[PDB]
Amino acid sequence: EQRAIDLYKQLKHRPSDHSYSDSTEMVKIIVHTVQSQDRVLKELFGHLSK
Amino acid sequence: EQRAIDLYKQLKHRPSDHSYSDSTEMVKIIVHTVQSQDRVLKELFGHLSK
Ligand SMILES: O=S(=O)(O)O[C@@H]1[C@@H](O)[C@H](OS(=O)(=O)O)[C@@H](CO[C@H]2O[C@H](CO[C@H]3O[C@H](CO)[C@@H](O)[C@H](OS(=O)(=O)O)[C@H]3OS(=O)(=O)O)[C@@H](O)[C@H](O)[C@H]2O)O[C@@H]1O
Ligand SMILES: O=S(=O)(O)O[C@@H]1[C@@H](O)[C@H](OS(=O)(=O)O)[C@@H](CO[C@H]2O[C@H](CO[C@H]3O[C@H](CO)[C@@H](O)[C@H](OS(=O)(=O)O)[C@H]3OS(=O)(=O)O)[C@@H](O)[C@H](O)[C@H]2O)O[C@@H]1O
Repeated sequence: EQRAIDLYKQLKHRPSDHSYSDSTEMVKIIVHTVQSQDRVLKELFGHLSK
Repeated sequence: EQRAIDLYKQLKHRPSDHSYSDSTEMVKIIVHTVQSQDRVLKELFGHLSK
């Protein structure tokens, strides 16, 4: 979470804007959160089944 | 050549734009290429005359 925040932070506070073209970096935080989600997600249900 | 490329590269990929005012740096690569050109240019013709 904090990661994504840092990116959105470096999106406005970055040396000016209205021209910055990029987005590949965000992909990082994006993919990771997904993997982590589904992992502990169904995992939580497991420790709940008991 | 690679030099100039690096400058044009730091012209778009640089931290945003739509205001960045500068051009003195490019002068560098510009002048150098000219000198080198005319030097080996007529130089090539010399090694060709033979
Ligand atoms: O430096 S780059 O940006 O070019 O590449 C990054 C890597 O350097 C970085 O590895 S490291 O330097 O942190 O050691 C990784 C990891 O970043 C964080 O996010 C991953 C997310 O990984 C999830 O998805 C991958 C898919 O291949 C799985 O292999 C992970 O499983 S495992 O390896 O953790 O067992 C999976 O993790 S998850 O199940 O918890 O979601 C985290 O795993 C890392 O711990 C984080 O540091 O990011 C770029 O690739
Ligand atoms: O010494 S500092 O770091 O403080 O400042 C450097 C300057 O001294 C340097 O100027 S200079 O010493 O090279 O003349 C500049 C520019 O260097 C870059 O270009 C040279 C190649 O020089 C070419 O352009 C100069 C321009 O005056 C010509 O005089 C050269 O022709 S000649 O005098 O050799 O006959 C010309 O050489 S060339 O025909 O072979 O192209 C490169 O060697 C450097 O690597 C470049 O940085 O850089 C600092 O400001």
